[PDB]
Amino acid sequence: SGAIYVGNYRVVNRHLATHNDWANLVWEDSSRDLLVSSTTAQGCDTIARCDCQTGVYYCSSRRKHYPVSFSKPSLIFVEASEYYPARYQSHLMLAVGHSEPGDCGGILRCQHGVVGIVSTGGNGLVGFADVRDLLWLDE
Ligand SMILES: COc1ccncc1CC(=O)N1C[C@@H](C(N)=O)C[C@@H]2CCCC[C@H]21
Ligand SMILES: [Zn+2]
Repeated sequence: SGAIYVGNYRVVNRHLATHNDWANLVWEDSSRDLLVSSTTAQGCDTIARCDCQTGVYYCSSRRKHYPVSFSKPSLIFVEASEYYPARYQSHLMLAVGHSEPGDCGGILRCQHGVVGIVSTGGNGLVGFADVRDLLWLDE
């Protein structure tokens, strides 16, 4: 679990969005596993606007932060699951690191701010849904 709170927006993994997120829907994209809902309170987070390929992410299954080198956002194949058919997930960044399904929502940060959230992984890999291209989150 986890979310980004920026301005009057809440960014979550689309597969973990609650009934309240869908009732306050701003935007969603199944191909990116992202959903953004509106909030009444002002958020605590800053979004990175950069091309960093290193950063640190929070891993709830280890209660620890880990440093990572990750690939640029791209289209990556993800197997079918209970929430999605087998498909290419877009705007995904991979790195070598530990992750389990419940780690989705952990934040990846660089020196500039929030880069994305954990969305996929397996076998010593961790994948992050990028949010740096969503310029409208800042306004
Ligand atoms: C952090 O996730 C890990 C990590 C390790 N092994 C597995 C996973 C879990 C994983 O990759 N997926 C794919 C995800 C997606 N973006 O399509 C969402 C799915 C929700 C239902 C369980 C399967 C999940
Ligand atoms: Zn950066």
